[PDB]
Amino acid sequence: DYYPEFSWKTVPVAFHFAKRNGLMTDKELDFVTSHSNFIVLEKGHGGDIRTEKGIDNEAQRIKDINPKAKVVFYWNAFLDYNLYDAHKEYENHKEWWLKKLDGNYDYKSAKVKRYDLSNPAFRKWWVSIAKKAVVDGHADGVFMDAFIQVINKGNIELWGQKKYDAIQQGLKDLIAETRAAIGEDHLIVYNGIRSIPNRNVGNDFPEHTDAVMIEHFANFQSKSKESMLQDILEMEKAGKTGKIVVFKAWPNEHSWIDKNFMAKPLQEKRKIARANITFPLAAFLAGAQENSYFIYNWGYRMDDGGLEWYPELDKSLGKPLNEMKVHNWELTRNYEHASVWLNLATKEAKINWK
Repeated sequence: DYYPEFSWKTVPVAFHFAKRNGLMTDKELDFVTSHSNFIVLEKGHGGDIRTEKGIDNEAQRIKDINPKAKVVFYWNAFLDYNLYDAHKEYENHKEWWLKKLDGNYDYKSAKVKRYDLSNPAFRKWWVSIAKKAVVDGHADGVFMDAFIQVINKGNIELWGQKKYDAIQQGLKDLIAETRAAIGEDHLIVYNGIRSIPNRNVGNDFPEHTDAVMIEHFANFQSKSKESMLQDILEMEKAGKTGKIVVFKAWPNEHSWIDKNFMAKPLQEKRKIARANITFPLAAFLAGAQENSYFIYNWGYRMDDGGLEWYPELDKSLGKPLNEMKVHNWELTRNYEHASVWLNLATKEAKINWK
């Protein structure tokens, strides 16, 4: 089967995390495989064996428990992280490194270079890494991250228009070349839906991709009611084209960068998360389509609330009965066993479980 087995029986959920200190325990695998068929493993998963072996070994372990699970290999399309065996290879190929207008190498940060996507020799190497993980490995697909950072028009000042345009085209080529490499049986997830006032990014790379991520629902620069509505409409729109949608939600704008939140004891972080799931969950359910997935936590480490559970995610949901309705800032949706209502302007919400 191509897509992960989807069901409306309960709220469809996915996982997106990395266990940075090692591979998952039998118990952690039981929890994850018992709750979802769709797992994206992040950079750094598996500990000091580095990401390729970490994700490959975890893919085996996941599908040993649940042969229907789809395990996706994270591979940033723009940033060179020292978390992969591949990093050592990239360091050995200065000839590819992205240079800025001023002749200096383009760094996002001191330890994270940015790729020159307009260099086909680099792209061939980049694809080979994803190809090895997916075709000659246990991953079922690749998660291509950082599209939003590639298209950022601030890059024009650093690269010039000509190089910027070539890099935007190089991104599309990277996707096409990735699809040609992994074939038609494997998945490509990409991170691109981002609703920011006057700078919205939608499902703008649909041709060769299967899943689109909504990373910042009701958080970061996407907190306005305009951006929240756009995010929900983009999930509905993308799901209607047949895409998988990953709806990444957050507990009342708290995250791993919110140190006031991260400083609280776990029992308190868990009381906050439990108390604030209704609004993002109702938003998800308002526009959710087939193959839409809900992720609710405060980070991308496994321990960032990734393995927390909530009673709302055990309740019977059933198939949608109508399309999402929009009455100004109020959104509603009906399911066989649930009626959804929320107000984007007041951030209040109500799920009536039947």
